[PDB]
Amino acid sequence: ADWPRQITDSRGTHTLESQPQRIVSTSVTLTGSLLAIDAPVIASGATTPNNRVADDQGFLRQWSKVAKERKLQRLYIGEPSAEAVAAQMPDLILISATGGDSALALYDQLSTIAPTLIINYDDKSWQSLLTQLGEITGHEKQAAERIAQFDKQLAAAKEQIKLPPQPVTAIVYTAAAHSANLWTPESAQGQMLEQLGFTLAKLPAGLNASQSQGKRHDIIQLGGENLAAGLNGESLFLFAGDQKDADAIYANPLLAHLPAVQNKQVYALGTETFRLDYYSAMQVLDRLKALF
Repeated sequence: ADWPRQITDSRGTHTLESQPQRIVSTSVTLTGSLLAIDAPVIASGATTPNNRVADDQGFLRQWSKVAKERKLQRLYIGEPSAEAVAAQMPDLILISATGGDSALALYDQLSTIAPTLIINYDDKSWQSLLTQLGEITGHEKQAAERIAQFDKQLAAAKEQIKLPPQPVTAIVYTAAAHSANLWTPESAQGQMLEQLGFTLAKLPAGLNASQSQGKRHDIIQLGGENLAAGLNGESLFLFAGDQKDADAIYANPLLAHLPAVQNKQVYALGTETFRLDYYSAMQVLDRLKALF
């Protein structure tokens, strides 16, 4: 049997009583890395899930886990519920540092249900994040194998394509859902792109509080008409939205006068590429390889 192990966390000092059989999280990146390192999660963050319900997508440990409770599908930030969590009788629960869903108001509710763990949202790319998962016993060697092959693929891929001289950035702006997020070098998405062969810029620290007048060091979320003169617009990447979405977005009269659009310096990360994780990279890499 396996005994308790000290696991590093965002808090300051967290430990594990025993290898948790059930894991609950809302991180898209974590959900992927979990599958890659063989360790599916009962609940994950996403949008209108359907691929998971699909046939044995390769993981047969999801049919039982989900069927064990209430075939609970993937969740999505903005669906807090103590009763719903309890019904899933989970063992390990991950809570985001900050967001729409309060952590303190759930910490007690979650702690009682099961060991409550505090982890920042998007604070470790598939690189460090994957290594953290490997920390598990009998997972290092296997991890190195997967990482080695993955690293090799990226290596050659990096020496196969080269982006023209100039800084690039990635941001998501959608009115439909009425929300937008700006990526950065610190963000997992920025780090991943950097690995592929892209340069990520750091938004100004002055406009940071241009919109969000609180605390969001983890990520920079803006929207004020201060982004026009903020982001140079040398190469803006978009999430689930191909040249089609960008073709329409160019409607924004205020942001229409964006030089990037005029020079058509806008690109997309793919449509179904809504979810961002270790797997998303492979999909993203394929898009880049086909993009050029």
